[PDB]
Amino acid sequence: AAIVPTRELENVFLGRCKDYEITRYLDILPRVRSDCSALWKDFFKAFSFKNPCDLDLGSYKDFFTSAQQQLPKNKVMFWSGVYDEAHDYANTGRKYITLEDTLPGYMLNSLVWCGQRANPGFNEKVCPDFKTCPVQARESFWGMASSSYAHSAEGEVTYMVDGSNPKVPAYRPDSFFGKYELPNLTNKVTRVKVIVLHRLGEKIIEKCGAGSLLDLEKLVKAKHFAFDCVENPRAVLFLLCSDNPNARECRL
Amino acid sequence: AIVPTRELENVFLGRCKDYEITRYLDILPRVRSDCSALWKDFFKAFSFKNPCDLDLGSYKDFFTSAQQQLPKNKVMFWSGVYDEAHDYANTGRKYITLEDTLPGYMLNSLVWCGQRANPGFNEKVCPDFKTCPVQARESFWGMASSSYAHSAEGEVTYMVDGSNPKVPAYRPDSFFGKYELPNLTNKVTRVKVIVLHRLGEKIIEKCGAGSLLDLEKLVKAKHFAFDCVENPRAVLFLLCSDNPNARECRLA
Ligand SMILES: Nc1c2nc(Br)n3c2nc[n+]1[C@@H]1O[C@H](COP(=O)(O)OP(=O)(O)OC[C@H]2O[C@@H]3[C@H](O)[C@@H]2O)[C@@H](O)[C@H]1O
Ligand SMILES: Nc1ncnc2c1nc(Br)n2[C@@H]1O[C@H](COP(=O)(O)OP(=O)(O)OC[C@H]2OC[C@H](O)[C@@H]2O)[C@@H](O)[C@H]1O
Repeated sequence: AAIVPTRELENVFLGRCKDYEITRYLDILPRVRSDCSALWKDFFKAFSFKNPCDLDLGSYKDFFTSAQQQLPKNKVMFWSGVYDEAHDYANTGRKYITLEDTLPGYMLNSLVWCGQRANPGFNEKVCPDFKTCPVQARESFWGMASSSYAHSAEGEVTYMVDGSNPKVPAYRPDSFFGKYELPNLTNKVTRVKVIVLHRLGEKIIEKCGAGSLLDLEKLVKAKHFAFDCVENPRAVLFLLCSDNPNARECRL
Repeated sequence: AIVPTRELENVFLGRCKDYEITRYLDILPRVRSDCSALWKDFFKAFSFKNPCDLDLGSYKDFFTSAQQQLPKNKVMFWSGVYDEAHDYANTGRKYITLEDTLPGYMLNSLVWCGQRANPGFNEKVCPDFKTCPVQARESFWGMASSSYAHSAEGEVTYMVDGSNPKVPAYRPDSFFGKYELPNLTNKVTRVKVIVLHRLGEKIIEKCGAGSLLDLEKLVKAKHFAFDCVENPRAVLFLLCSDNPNARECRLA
């Protein structure tokens, strides 16, 4: 009902950066060139000392240029509407990289903050519902983070979707994938591998080769990428079956 | 040779702060000591001592101060099976592990030791864990285990490797046998054993036989209820996700 910013933004941000730098993803992802306090300054100039709605997609540009890590070939995952499953399956960078394993992704994941014109330059009480803010403002941070990450992808990329939502198609132009990732994929990308997630016990809404997925197949091949698509592949199925052993789809 | 974690203080501080503000919020409670005080407690336990001058009480003030009350029926202990038990407990949402609690999360996989000379810790090198006496070598994780075991309430779970020919499911000298089981209080009402049979390996340890029967008697003598299961479905699926063609991952 009121939307409360994260406490001690700097401290938390600097805390994760430092943790990350020294101890996270060591063999999986490169360290980045800039120190944590340099990263803080690029992050903070993007919103401090302006209205909370006073942002666009240029705003965090310098932050993302500094934070961008080269990303391992064939490992990049995108996801829509399946945060829990896509992450369980990407298994913390072992099998796939998500945006949330990346430095910027990790530092800001789940955090809430916004600017205010008066000192200390950010609000510590309340943030607006970002439905009140123009889209470029609401989406300045994660939108650009998605774009920067997709622009760094190389080789085969993977896309996990929900193909069980009757209200939300598997693929949409209007998702973060559809707005910021698919169209920023460069000619170092060779293939989009789609994994459709049919939630256990639920009506199958979207199918490979049909509907929004066919719309995507087309978008993909039109970008010159190879394309494939699987519906609950054994590896993913088992993972769903772990949280719902009895589900008919998991029968021994 | 073994390399200490760099910037141990900032790494500790950074994790402590990230934890306090953002981690396990609806799952585990905050401690009242602030980060810096906890650092003071942690540092005093091993600083300005021989790297091997450590006993089961060196870190007592750290833990007292860092110990969190642990939610009923969620406590898991583990042996021989870090990845599976951790994947299974699923970041404190199915069960809690020590690694989810403040102290285990701040220190997981870090490497530090004291020296008598200024600045009181060693940044270059720490002794191989085997030159050092058991009580000093187990001085940090051993007391973490006792403290955490001491805090468990209701039904506790113990996940074990049933396929190690060299290492019993239960051993009077594991961390479980030495630090956890004996620190279980009257707050505890049951010990639930989960025996993990690795996919495509000889089944070695069985429920009601061998070390598991030894455990069963020790547990009952302590007036706790006892069950034990081998590869329950939820866990089996978890293993099959990682190796789906396994004979045992067979489906309809
Ligand atoms: N929390 C930890 C822990 N954290 C780390 Br980084 N280690 C740990 N070992 C035990 N425990 C606690 O003690 C119990 C398991 O101890 P066990 O005697 O069965 O030991 P094994 O499982 O065979 O090996 C664990 C290895 O990882 C390291 C150790 O250096 C060690 O080399 C758990 O319930 C847990 O709460
Ligand atoms: N732990 C968590 N931490 C943070 N957020 C969590 C969360 N858990 C959930 Br559950 N969400 C939210 O689920 C909402 C629905 O968005 P969506 O339809 O699933 O996917 P897209 O629009 O395609 O954006 C995704 C693409 O851009 C980023 C990444 O590269 C990915 O590929 C999101 O707004 C999340 O905030």
